[PDB]
Amino acid sequence: SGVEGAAFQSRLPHDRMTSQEAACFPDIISGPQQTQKVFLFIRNRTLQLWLDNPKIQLTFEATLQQLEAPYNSDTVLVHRVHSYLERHGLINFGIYKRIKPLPTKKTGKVIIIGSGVSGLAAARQLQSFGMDVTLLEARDRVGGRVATFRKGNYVADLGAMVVTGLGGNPMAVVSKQVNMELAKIKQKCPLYEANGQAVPKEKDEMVEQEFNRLLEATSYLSHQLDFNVLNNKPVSLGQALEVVIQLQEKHVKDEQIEHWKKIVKTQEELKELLNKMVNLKEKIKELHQQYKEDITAEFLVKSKHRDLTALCKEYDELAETQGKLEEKLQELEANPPSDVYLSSRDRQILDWHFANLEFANATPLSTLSLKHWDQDDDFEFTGSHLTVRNGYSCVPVALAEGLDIKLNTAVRQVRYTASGCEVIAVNTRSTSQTFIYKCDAVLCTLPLGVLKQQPPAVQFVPPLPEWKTSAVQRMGFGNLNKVVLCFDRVFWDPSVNLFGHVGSTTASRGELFLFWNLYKAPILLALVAGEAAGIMENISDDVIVGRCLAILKGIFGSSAVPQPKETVVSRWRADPWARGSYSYVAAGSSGNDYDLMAQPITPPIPRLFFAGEHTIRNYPATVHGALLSGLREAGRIADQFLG
Ligand SMILES: Cc1cc2c(cc1C)N(C(=O)CCc1ccccc1)c1c([nH]c(=O)[nH]c1=O)N2C[C@H](O)[C@H](O)[C@H](O)COP(=O)(O)OP(=O)(O)OC[C@H]1O[C@@H](n2cnc3c(N)ncnc32)[C@H](O)[C@@H]1O
Repeated sequence: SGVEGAAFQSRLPHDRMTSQEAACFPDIISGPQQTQKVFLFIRNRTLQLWLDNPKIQLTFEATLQQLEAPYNSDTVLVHRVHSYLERHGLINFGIYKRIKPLPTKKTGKVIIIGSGVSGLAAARQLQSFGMDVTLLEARDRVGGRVATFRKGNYVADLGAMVVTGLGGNPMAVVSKQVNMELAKIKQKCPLYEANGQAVPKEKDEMVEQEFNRLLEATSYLSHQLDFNVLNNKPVSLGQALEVVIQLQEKHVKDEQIEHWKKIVKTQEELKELLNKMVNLKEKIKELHQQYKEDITAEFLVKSKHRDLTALCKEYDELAETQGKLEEKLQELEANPPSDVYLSSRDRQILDWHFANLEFANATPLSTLSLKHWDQDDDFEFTGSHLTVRNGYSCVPVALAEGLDIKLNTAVRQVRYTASGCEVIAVNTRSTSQTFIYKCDAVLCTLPLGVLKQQPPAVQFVPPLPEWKTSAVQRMGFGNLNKVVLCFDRVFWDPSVNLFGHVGSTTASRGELFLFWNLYKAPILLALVAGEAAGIMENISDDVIVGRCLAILKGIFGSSAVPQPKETVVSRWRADPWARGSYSYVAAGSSGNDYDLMAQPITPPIPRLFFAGEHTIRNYPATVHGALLSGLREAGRIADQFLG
């Protein structure tokens, strides 16, 4: 399944047209189904050609010469399919050699705000489509939230660092195009408690199994018993979790109660049984006395005998039904149900898994929408997640080649009228001087964190619509930070990619909870997640580094941990050009706000467009999602301005 593999790798069903294709090829969708079969094959075959060699441009001509008969005969259809794929960035995207050099005459002028992956991806597209495009970047570097520290042989990422599984991922293509070195993340992640001692394989697996059950339970509560609203306020994932933990504690307590009752019932039956046995002894003594007096005794002894014995066929008979209790009893007081749901240490290890989830969503669990936090799960790529061994910055740096990028240029105002656009920016090195860039269309790739900023960092004239600003306000924008520790010696386990540090309280579970071993040089990355991420931004590098060394010394022993030669600490929330790490579906929002974010603002025809990780519903908060959003908008614009 080569052509089949291609559809897959492009995130398309290999045997049916998508709604997009139906819209663009209405004559094929509503027409002979035999012609649809041909369409799909032409489409899957062109994707294959491009994906097999993403380093070179795939022209309309070269596609025609490589299709086999009878397909290479339908010149018009092939062209219609090739243009559609190219326009929408499914082929000829990223960085590749042009065999058809760009035309000197550039049609339409577009200003892209932001030189991060979404902006660079869109930039290159628009440029290859023959448009005039300039990017205005506030930082003194490209990449935005993809940031790599490089000094000597030290390489460490302060922004994105993980690639999520190649099958279906457009980064698979970019990876080959920029020669980026990827390494699969080894699953083994040892956990150490606050005292520095490892958590036993047993408990590790047990708590992780509870973590999974607890989550599955919230999913059931949400998508089945529709428990998504309480007191008119939407329910958060954190909220649902604590409720499910409570029910578990209640159940444990209930089985504890029932058991104690079995003990007490058995204990009463015994006490009562002992008491009548004592009375039967007192009844037997009444006989092993009296019994012995006269001459009729040959009948009086027989009598007192078959009498005194019958009271033993009674007594030791009770000692029997007595042994069946002491047995039942000792068996119960030896097999008690669980005393608690989670011990105090167990709850700490569980909190580690929760911090892990707060890392992934870049936000405290109490802020996540119980119903839509994992709204995009259905679009995951297949395969192992990888790590970028040579620094993820190699991507935006390569995507920047040949583009007109203006660094240290912070946009402060965006005016869009029914007949053109003006973007006002200021040099960040001399806020004295401003710049005024005229253009036909503005592509805003500003982070949702900047768009939420109050007072506003950039102004919109006219102001953006209420349906757009309301969406910006509902959506969540998280935070996540890393501490890069650069040493001259490796004192950790070189075979382990990651290891965890379990925190002492629920509140600080996200403080330096996960360490990463990813690079050539002796470097360790420590994560700060959930509630701890924003707070820690207020502590200086030195103090924060200190706390890392302490954790580290508690695990490998002091004297094993030397002082770092170099350290880098991110503070994404404080970063004016970001205002956080990435979006998350907040409670009260949903995947529809990601769609609304993508909507262009048009006063008589579309003028203001949007891209960036917060504008792609099926791939939010990711580097690839940022890439696709870029390709998406370059398409939407070329359609408006070039047709
Ligand atoms: C900050 C951050 C972000 C991410 C991560 C860690 C951290 C600490 N990574 C993760 O830890 C994992 C995430 C993850 C998520 C999902 C699955 C698996 C993992 C991570 C991860 N994503 C991913 O796929 N794998 C990852 O490994 N993210 C998120 C991505 O970094 C992010 O979604 C993506 O880079 C966003 O790109 P955009 O183009 O949408 O935004 P940005 O790069 O910020 O571009 C905006 C530009 O605008 C510029 N700018 C601003 N204000 C102005 C102005 N006024 N004028 C002119 N220019 C301006 C600003 O400086 C930027 O250059």
